[PDB]
Amino acid sequence: GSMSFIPVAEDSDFPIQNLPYGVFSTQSNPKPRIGVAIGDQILDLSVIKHLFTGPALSKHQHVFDETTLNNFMGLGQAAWKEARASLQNLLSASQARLRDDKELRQRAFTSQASATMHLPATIGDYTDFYSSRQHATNVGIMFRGKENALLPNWLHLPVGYHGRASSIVVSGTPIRRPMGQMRPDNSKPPVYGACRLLDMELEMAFFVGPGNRFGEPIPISKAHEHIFGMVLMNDWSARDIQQWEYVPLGPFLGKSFGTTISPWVVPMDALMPFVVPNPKQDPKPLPYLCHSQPYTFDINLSVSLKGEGMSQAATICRSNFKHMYWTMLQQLTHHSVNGCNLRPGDLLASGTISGSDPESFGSMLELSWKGTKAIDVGQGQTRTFLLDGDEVIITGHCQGDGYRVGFGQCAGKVLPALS
Amino acid sequence: MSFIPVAEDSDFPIQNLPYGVFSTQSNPKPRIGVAIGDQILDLSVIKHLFTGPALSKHQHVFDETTLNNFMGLGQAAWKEARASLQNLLSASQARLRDDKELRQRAFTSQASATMHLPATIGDYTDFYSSRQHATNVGIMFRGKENALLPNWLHLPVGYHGRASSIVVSGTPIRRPMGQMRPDNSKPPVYGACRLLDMELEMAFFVGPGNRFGEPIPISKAHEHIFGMVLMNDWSARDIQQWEYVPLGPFLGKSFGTTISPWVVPMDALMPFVVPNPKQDPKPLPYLCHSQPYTFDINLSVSLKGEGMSQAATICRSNFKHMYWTMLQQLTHHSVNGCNLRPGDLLASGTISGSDPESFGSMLELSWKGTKAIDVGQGQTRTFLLDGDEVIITGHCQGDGYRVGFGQCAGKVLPAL
Ligand SMILES: CP(=O)(O)CC(=O)CC(=O)O
Ligand SMILES: CP(=O)(O)CC(=O)CC(=O)O
Ligand SMILES: [Ca+2]
Ligand SMILES: [Ca+2]
Ligand SMILES: [Mg+2]
Ligand SMILES: [Mg+2]
Ligand code: NI
Repeated sequence: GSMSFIPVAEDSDFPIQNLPYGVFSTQSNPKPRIGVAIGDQILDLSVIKHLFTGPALSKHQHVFDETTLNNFMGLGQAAWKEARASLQNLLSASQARLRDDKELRQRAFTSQASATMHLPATIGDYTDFYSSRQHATNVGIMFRGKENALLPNWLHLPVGYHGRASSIVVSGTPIRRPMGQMRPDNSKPPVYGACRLLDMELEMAFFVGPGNRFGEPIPISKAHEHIFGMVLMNDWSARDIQQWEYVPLGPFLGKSFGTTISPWVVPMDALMPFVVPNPKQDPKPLPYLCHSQPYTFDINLSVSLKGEGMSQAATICRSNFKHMYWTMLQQLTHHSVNGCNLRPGDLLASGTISGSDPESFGSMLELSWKGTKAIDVGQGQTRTFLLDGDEVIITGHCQGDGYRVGFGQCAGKVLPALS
Repeated sequence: MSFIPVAEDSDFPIQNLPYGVFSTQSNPKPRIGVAIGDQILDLSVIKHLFTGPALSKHQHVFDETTLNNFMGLGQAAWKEARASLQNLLSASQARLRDDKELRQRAFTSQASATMHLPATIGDYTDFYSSRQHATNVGIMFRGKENALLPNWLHLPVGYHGRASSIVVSGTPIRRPMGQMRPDNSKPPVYGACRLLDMELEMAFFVGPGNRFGEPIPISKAHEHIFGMVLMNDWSARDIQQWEYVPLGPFLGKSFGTTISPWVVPMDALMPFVVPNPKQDPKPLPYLCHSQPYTFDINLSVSLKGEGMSQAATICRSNFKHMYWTMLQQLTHHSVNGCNLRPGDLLASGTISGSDPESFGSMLELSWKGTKAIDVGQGQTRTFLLDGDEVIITGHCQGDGYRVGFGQCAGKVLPAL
């Protein structure tokens, strides 16, 4: 292992092997600013930005003074690697520079318990993919039947859609049950009212680093240069609103009332120790989507649900990011193949993550099988879809020897509709 | 009228006064201007002339590089700005006319200015609200019996678009590469798209947001409509067709979407308002409004190929060919608590009337590449060729004046 001078519990999400980036403020100082999580502390990068003296960062220390991570994300991998090496040195148990500087160390650290986290970046565009084969198969079985499950394009390209950026909110933001239009009765006109089928969707998402120029694709051999790091995501959805609206132009108001992300962006370099070979694709993708670089990650994901009267949250999903059929390299490559310009801070989400076991299905649409099965949420309590007052928390971790790379929380509680 | 000379057929009389973001050779910083005649009035230079109650403590919005903060101030501020501008340009408040020093810094030629996007667009949405356009697509894709899908007459169908690839008029558009499936018995192929199209639309910018979780009631929707631009939603129909079921248009649209730079304020367009089209069935109460909010705006699309000496007009249409209003679109977009933000762009959908001369895309004008479009000088089109230039224009015709929209132009570059 590796150790910091900051005390780190063995099961901490935030050992020296992680070092995720986030935006926080405190009761002492309301300015949103950039920090790195270590143990139960935050290292304020605006305070220590003069210690980044290397070639990539010496002229660009102002990126650590910003209220968002966009400019640091836009600097690209030489800057990311330099920052990470600098932070691994400065936080090391055996390095005196920061460790023994009592006054600097005093103003550079703050407790995570005292901090308010904010969205880590200003997200210009958010895209949601559909890349978990079991998830898409489950939706197809439910909607179309066993024989017609996957549509003809699914095995040939990473299907995805443009999402709503404005309603991406940081963990802990309450989510109001949406009103909208639904058609519960096919023999009657649609109605207006509160959603009746409110759902969570277990996803992960990555932030884009340097963009590409308008009109210039990113070749798949270079896609890994544009992926900064990852967060957990809950794509909340209103299944009745979605079902009525989505043919033919896609999910819209069924998704755009709220999408939650966790605040700590785990850099790809922290996740590389947990990379595994990519799943075999058959049919083989077209050459522009073909890559040998391993880019599938062993990340254990868990979803809990706690009703408003419960004292214990129930774990309703245990899944893993390694199941996904299309990689992040393929998603990024496909997103830019037409010349579309990805920009720093854009967010590309995986799709709902389901494995083959029903215990690993990533939505309550799947876990309840379209409301036909009860989900056990603890002694004599069941769900099909979300109730008012329910809190959903997504967590994730990679497990090393004596350490984990964890993601903190992606939480939200459902508020009653305005009706 | 104004002390600035305005030619009779100008797009930009004192009745228009659209807002834009421009820069010059002398000053490369993007800044806010208003078009008048063939000049631009620089609002950063004259920001101290906005002395009324809504703007006197908020003059800094005119020093920004984008219109977002002025859009975000809301309608009292917009109305005061317009009245201030009209009084300055008529010389009823004569500071600008007679202060020669200020006047020489305040006005620059449109010809010498470079236009930029008018706002930083946080989210772009494209609707599907022209009935004849949706009907035509339905006929072509599904047959005449199943032209409209069951939801179309009940809600303003739309999808989230790509904000990053919205570009200002004049930007070259590269023909996109991507996946296509020309033969359904064989695997898809990768290559240059073959069915490159233009889509005639208009779009409006959002004013003040709504808070996350708080719908905008239809009664208040008119408070959030800042102003309008022309749009060409370029598309790759063969890429679109293969990708879009079931999650919607994606790479078929996102390689490029062009808007005109001059944002015509809604108060300029109010003289041209007409009754709303009768909706049957009547929409749910959350979508109902009595206020007229349908506009008589004449739209024209020209195409000019390589070698061709003059552009051919391939479409003449009107924004009154819309079934759902902008009020309904804005209200529907926020009914679920989605938070619209200042500078968001909500586009109408492709505009088609009943006359085939008014169909707003080459998918429709060529009827899925089965009919050749006459573009003059012996030449025909189904879809766009490399080197083709498409220019959209629009105007309202008043008595003795016109409110024009400028241009929404782009030329097709060969695939890379
Ligand atoms: C069909 P769906 O609701 O899963 C569409 C998506 O939102 C994509 C996904 O999460 O997998
Ligand atoms: C079917 P389509 O390509 O017209 C979908 C849209 O893009 C909406 C529209 O322009 O009307
Ligand atoms: Ca989703
Ligand atoms: Ca369109
Ligand atoms: Mg959502
Ligand atoms: Mg487009
Ligand atoms: Ni070791």
